[PDB]
This record gives sequence, C-alpha cells and structure tokens, in this order.
Amino acid sequence: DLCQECEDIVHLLTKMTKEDAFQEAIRKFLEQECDILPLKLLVPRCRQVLDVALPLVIDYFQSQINPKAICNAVGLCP
Amino acid sequence: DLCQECEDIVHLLTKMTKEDAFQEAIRKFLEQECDILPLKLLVPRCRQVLDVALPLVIDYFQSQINPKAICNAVGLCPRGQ
Ligand SMILES: CCCCCCCC/C=C/CCCCCCCC(=O)OC[C@H](COP(=O)(O)OCCN)OC(=O)CCCCCCC/C=C/CCCCCCCC
Ligand SMILES: CCCCCCCC/C=C\CCCCCCCC(=O)OC[C@H](COP(=O)(O)OCCN)OC(=O)CCCCCCC/C=C/CCCCCCCC
Repeated sequence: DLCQECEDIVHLLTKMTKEDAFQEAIRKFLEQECDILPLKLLVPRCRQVLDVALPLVIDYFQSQINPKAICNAVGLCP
Repeated sequence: DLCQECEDIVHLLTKMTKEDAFQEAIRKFLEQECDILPLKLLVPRCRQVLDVALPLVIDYFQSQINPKAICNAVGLCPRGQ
C-alpha cells in the first residue's frame, strides 16, 4: 500500500533531519549539483536558491506533526 | 544511523515507483506546484522540465538493484557505488 509507505518515508525524513550530519551531507551534495548539469541549467542562481531553501525544507520536515497530512497533500493518502 | 535510514527510504521509493497510481499522483501534485510559487519562479518552464524529468526519475528508481549506491552518492553511506 502506498499510504503506509509514504507515512514511513515522511517519518524517516523527520528522524533524519534531526541530525546535523544529514544536513551537512545534503547541503554539500546539492551545492555540488548546483555547479553541474542538470541543476545548473534547470535552476538559475542555483547556489543562492539552495542556500535559502534547504534550511526552509529542513525546518519544514522538523516541524510537521502529521505525516498523513503531507501524504494526502501529495495525493497518497485520504 | 543515517545509512540504514537512507537505504530504507530508497527501498521504499523503489517499491513505490512500481505502482502506477504513485506516478500519476506525483505528476498531479507537481503539475499543481509548477503553476504557483515558489516553483513557478525557481524553475523556468516548470511543466516542461517536469514532463521530461519525472519519467527519467521513475525509470532510474525502477532499475535500481542496490539502494546503497544512491546513499553513497549523497554521502550518507561509506560505500555503494
Ligand atoms: C514589480 C517589479 C517587477 C520585477 C522588477 C525586477 C527588478 C527587481 C525587483 C525585485 C522585486 C521583484 C518582485 C517580483 C517577484 C516575482 C513575482 C512573481 O513571481 O509573480 C507571481 C505572483 C503570483 O504567483 P502565485 O502567488 O503563485 O499566484 C496565486 C496567488 N493568488 O504574483 C506576483 O507577481 C507577486 C506580486 C507582484 C508585485 C508587483 C508590484 C506592483 C506595484 C504596483 C504599485 C506601483 C509602484 C509602487 C511604487 C514602486 C516603488 C518605486
Ligand atoms: C513531490 C516531492 C518530490 C517527490 C516526492 C516523492 C514521494 C516521497 C514521499 C513524499 C515526501 C514528502 C513530499 C514533500 C512535498 C510536500 C510539499 C507540500 O505538501 O507543501 C507544498 C509546499 C507549500 O506548502 P503549503 O504552503 O503549506 O501548502 C499550500 C500548497 N502550495 O510547496 C512546495 O512544496 C513547493 C516545492 C515542491 C517540491 C518540488 C520537488 C522538486 C520537483 C522538481 C521537478 C520534478 C522533478 C521530478 C522528481 C521526481 C520525484 C520522484
């Protein structure tokens, strides 16, 4: 079933985001990807967009108090 | 630690990509997001980029024999590629 799997993924994402090593690794990977294709071409000013957005997403996943809500927002749960 | 968690996430994504309802739902959500902020401004021609990339990503995850590789590519596991 896709809804239980989505809930598990969101739970894992929140747990993972509560670790600084995760944030550092994802930041370095995305900073690298911003300098090369495909992101270099599909996302202008990629590095600045990353610097601004990645903390927002980290906080978003560190604050969500309802996985089912997110999975419904994406269309995987009712 | 984060390596087992990353492998579990990749395994779940691989499992999900085999169901077509997942693909349709993700397409619907991303088409919605492409028409509004922030993606409307951060991704020029968002809808076309989506139409081109989503199938590639679906296939990439449907042809994955070992999650470790992805987790190694992002730096959460010390080996995999
Ligand atoms: C108005 C300047 C236009 C751009 C100028 C470029 C120079 C750099 C200026 C920096 C600021 C630029 C801000 C523009 C950001 C991009 C906005 C954008 O993406 O548009 C989309 C967005 C809609 O997207 P959604 O929210 O998803 O739709 C559903 C919501 N119901 O709509 C907007 O454009 C945002 C609002 C635009 C504000 C336009 C300003 C109008 C000014 C009229 C007043 C007259 C001038 C006042 C004095 C000017 C000062 C000297
Ligand atoms: C669709 C996200 C990426 C693929 C997800 C794969 C399924 C994994 C399980 C789901 C993980 C959690 C999903 C995260 C997205 C949830 C975002 C959300 O619900 O809120 C929308 C949020 C604003 O929230 P609110 O203002 O409170 O609500 C009003 C709605 N505008 O807006 C956004 O999220 C904008 C950013 C959307 C993410 C864009 C992801 C990048 C897509 C790029 C183009 C396509 C690439 C193809 C990727 C294929 C993925 C397998």
